Amino acid sequence: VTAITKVEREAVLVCELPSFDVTDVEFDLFRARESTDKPLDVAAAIAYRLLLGSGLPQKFGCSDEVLLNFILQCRKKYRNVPYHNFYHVVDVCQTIHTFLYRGNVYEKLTELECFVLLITALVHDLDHMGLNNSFYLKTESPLGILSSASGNTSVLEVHHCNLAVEILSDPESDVFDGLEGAERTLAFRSMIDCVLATDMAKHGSALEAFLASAADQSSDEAAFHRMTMEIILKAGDISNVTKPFDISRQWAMAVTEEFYRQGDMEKERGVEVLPMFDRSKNMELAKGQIGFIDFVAAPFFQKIVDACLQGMQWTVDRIKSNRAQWERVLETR
Ligand SMILES: COc1ccc(C2=NN(C3CCN(C(=O)CN4C(=O)CC(C)(C)CC4=O)CC3)C(=O)[C@@H]3CC=CC[C@H]23)cc1OC
Ligand SMILES: [Mg+2]
Ligand SMILES: [Zn+2]
Repeated sequence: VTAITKVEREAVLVCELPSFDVTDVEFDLFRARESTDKPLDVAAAIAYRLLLGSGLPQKFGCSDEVLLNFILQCRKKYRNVPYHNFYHVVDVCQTIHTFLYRGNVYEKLTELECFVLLITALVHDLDHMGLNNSFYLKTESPLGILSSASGNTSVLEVHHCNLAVEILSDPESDVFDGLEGAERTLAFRSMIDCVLATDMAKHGSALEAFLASAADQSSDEAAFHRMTMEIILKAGDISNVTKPFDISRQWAMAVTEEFYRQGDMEKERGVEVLPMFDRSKNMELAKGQIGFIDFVAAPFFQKIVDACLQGMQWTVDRIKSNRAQWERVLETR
């Protein structure tokens, strides 16, 4: 791979982010992007600052410089698609920082594990092309073939891991190079396990194992740490409905357009298109958010907060509040 030039670093370093608390639950990434031309440098600056303000890279021998390289190597592998772009992963990073520090989930993890989560956020969707795992299987594309031949149906997640492990194999972007022995091994293994658990086909399985582990006082401790890491990245990944309504709406618009584009390409190839991806059906934003809330998000956040993440209660509160707000949009459309 190429190296990261010194001008690119200064482009990020210069951004001062006035009037923005990056650690706050109500931080608005959309506002931050509209605040300037070159939102890709403001995005990266947000990640930079989050990782410094945690105190964590310094403790694991990661320099202010290779941190910035790592971010920019990540950024360059994100494509210009409507949802699964660089801004999604910065959002997941920032959101995870709030669960750890405002939600007190840091209490349940080592410092290394907190550092790994913040890093993993930034790699967890590398080289996403706006198409889901199903698309690669039904069209027998090379990645689908390659994943089917090695056993794993998690087509993209294996791919994102391969690219994470590739970015980290260059020493000038290796944020885990300051680690040795069991610590170094654990950074890689936990990063990879977390990215693989982002496959929503495995959603129910991962939730149910975390909850079983949290109910049991005699659970293996290392295993409960690992499941909690996985649950927190999953939580970040489905965190759009836990934000102030206007932010939550903007995320829903971006996702919807990405799904519609997949559906148009499925039509071109004669492959089957589920109704969620079908632009012509022209379903309302609101009904789809309420369905996501009821089937996926509300149960997930309610169950993990009750089982053991008590500090994350606001997520359940804001899901409820956003749901009633979408109900009001239907009732008055
Ligand atoms: C802002 O709103 C959204 C943000 C992200 C997503 C993603 N969706 N998914 C899958 C989640 C499971 N899924 C469902 O269709 C679940 N579901 C409903 O949504 C309502 C229903 C149709 C009535 C019944 C039902 O089963 C398929 C899509 C992903 O895998 C994406 C990538 C990773 C994580 C989440 C993200 C969806 C959003 O709004 C719908
Ligand atoms: Mg993903
Ligand atoms: Zn994601």
